[PDB]
Amino acid sequence: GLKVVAGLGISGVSAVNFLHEQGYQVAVTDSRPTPPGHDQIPAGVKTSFGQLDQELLLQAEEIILSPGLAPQLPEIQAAIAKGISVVGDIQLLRRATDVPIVAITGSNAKSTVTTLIGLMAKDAGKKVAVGGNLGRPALDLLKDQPELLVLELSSFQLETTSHLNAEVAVVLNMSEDHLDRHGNMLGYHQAKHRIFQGAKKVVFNRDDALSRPLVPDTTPMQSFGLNAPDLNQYGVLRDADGTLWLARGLQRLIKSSDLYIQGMHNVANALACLALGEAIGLPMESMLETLKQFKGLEHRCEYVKTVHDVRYYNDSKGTNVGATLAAIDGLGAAIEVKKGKVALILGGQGKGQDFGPLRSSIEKYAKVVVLIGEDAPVIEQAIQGATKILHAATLKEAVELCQRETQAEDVVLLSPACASFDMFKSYNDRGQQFVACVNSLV
Ligand SMILES: Nc1ncnc2c1ncn2[C@@H]1O[C@H](COP(=O)(O)OP(=O)(O)O)[C@@H](O)[C@H]1O
Ligand SMILES: [Ca+2]
Ligand SMILES: [Cl-]
Ligand SMILES: [Mg+2]
Repeated sequence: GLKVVAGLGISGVSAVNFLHEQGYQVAVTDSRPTPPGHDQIPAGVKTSFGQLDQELLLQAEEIILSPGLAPQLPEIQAAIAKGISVVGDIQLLRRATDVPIVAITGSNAKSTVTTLIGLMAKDAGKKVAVGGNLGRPALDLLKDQPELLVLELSSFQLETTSHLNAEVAVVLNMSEDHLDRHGNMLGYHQAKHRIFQGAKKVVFNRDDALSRPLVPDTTPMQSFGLNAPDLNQYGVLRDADGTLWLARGLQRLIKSSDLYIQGMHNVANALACLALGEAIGLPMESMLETLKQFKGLEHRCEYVKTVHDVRYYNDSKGTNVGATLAAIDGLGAAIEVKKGKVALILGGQGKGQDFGPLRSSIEKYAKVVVLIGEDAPVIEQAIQGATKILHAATLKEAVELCQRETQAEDVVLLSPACASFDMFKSYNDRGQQFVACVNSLV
């Protein structure tokens, strides 16, 4: 019947155009007055902008809900109570193609892992299409007739997805995020674990209790973790002298020091990609060549510059406590033998997070924390006593204070554990500004 797209934006434009091409009657509604993508819709599509049209939504045979709109909205609740199907664009993609899907979610590392396994598949000779994130709408991936899809899927997208029937699926990790929408970790975990509906194979993280799914006994499962792996699992092996290798069972695969991506969380990301690749048949020799060359993504605990024998790291995309914990632990362990310590810049919009999990790593590895942003007082209350705490009113002042506090073999880390919008346009803006500050140090 009538398909009603609820919420425009990039994915909403993708859904309207896809449904129109396939010969459906499509209407669209959005609360914003003139929504992004107004100029990108075909004329003749009925549009009800300015108000989320409750009457139009109740006229629908099916509603295609933007991931930016909660199913809990009262207008959407009224439709669900009438029995109207509410799905997202990922559901449209699933119906449109039979090709194998590699499905990836998790609180952190989704884009890093999605990019890497996509590169592993491409380098191995697969006609792969990679997307699902903002700006890579999943329906547009059908255009080039790929033989394989690699989808980065958010908890919001998974909430409205059923019977994904992935060739292989993974929840990489979970930590506190997106509770403004999901309410609590219960709702959040349930949303992500929809990625396993009909999954043909499962990869899971041995070291994260919220990764392993409940699936039928016939469903093959393979795990990764940061310990010596069991037979046919992924993990780490240490030589007698301590040298760390990525490994599968008893076989050593590649030294972690031979990767460009650093820190045990990136070792785990690489191992997850090897397991995803094994599930779709990629040869190990090819996967390791891809892995050796992979540089990691911008603003993901990224090396910027060395100034006076102190290395500076941009982790502006560390927008939650779990990401920042990984950054502190990774740099702290890396410099421990040379007796270096971390000077950490923390703060911004804290989103009501529990900052307690940072205390032990700050106490172990940090010589100073410089607090910025609107939730600096709440964060200070949580980390008081763990190490020396300073305040700065601007990012530039924070970088200068960290420079003053550090000596050769220390590192300076911007890993805010917070959203950026109280002082910046985006985490990208915050990271670019950090790089500019570092480049202006003398
Ligand atoms: N396995 C991991 N566990 C925790 N934090 C991680 C992990 N991998 C990367 N991070 C950090 O998480 C943040 C987001 O990384 P990213 O790959 O962009 O994730 P996503 O696409 O899920 O947002 C960055 O601060 C990055 O350094
Ligand atoms: Ca992402
Ligand atoms: Cl942000
Ligand atoms: Mg997220």
